[PDB]
Amino acid sequence: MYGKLNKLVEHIKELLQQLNKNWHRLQSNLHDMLQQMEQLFQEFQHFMQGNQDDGKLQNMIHEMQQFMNQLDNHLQSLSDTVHHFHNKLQELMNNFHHLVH
Amino acid sequence: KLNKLVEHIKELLQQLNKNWHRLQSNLHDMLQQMEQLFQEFQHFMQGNQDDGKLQNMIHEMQQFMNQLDNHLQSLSDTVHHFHNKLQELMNNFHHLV
Repeated sequence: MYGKLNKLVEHIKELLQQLNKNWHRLQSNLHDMLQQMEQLFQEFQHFMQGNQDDGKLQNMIHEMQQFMNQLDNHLQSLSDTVHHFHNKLQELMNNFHHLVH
Repeated sequence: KLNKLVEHIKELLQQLNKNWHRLQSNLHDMLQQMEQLFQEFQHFMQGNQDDGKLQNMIHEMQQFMNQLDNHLQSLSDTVHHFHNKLQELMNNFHHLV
């Protein structure tokens, strides 16, 4: 009865600690990577006026596109998951509120 | 150094792929356990309406949920900021070609 409810509470609290560790890692990596991508943009913008470089630059930019598109999809899916969880939490807060009466 | 800078980005993005998958898992798992915990409270509240012990645990979960909601909101706002910066970079990179 009380013991087993306490146990799911502990598991949920464990999951939050892992969520936060992963979130701290994701934010750090995203933060560092957008800075590096911003610097690479300036580098490309510079070399694209000089030597052009045929494909060596045109394909190298294309590669970065594909990685950016990849990340575009991951952030969209992360947004969509968090928004769903937010919605379900507000449903849960309402449901829990009304349990008592 | 263009190759060094590019390869270093491919490094980050690999780690970034990995922390995205784990965070998705954590969010899925957490939402599922919270739903299952609600269904547990709902079941045990039908037997004993007035139980003070069970209501105290509900009240603690309400405090937990309110803190989680404010936290999820901060995740949303930060992810939106990153995604806007990313979409500015994509736009920028687009007009190189």
